Amino acid sequence: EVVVVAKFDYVAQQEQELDIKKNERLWLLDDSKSWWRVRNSMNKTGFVPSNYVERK
Repeated sequence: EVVVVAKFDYVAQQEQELDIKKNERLWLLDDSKSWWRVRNSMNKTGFVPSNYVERK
């Protein structure tokens, strides 16, 4: 499993996106396009932009 941390807040605009807060711990499901699929601490999933998260 790969953990990434949110660099910035992101507000979901589409049902398949995920709301994230800066410094939130996330798990990376798919990094093969510019929408990255992530999972949060409560096992909700969705897409966030690649530039919003990084491996610490």
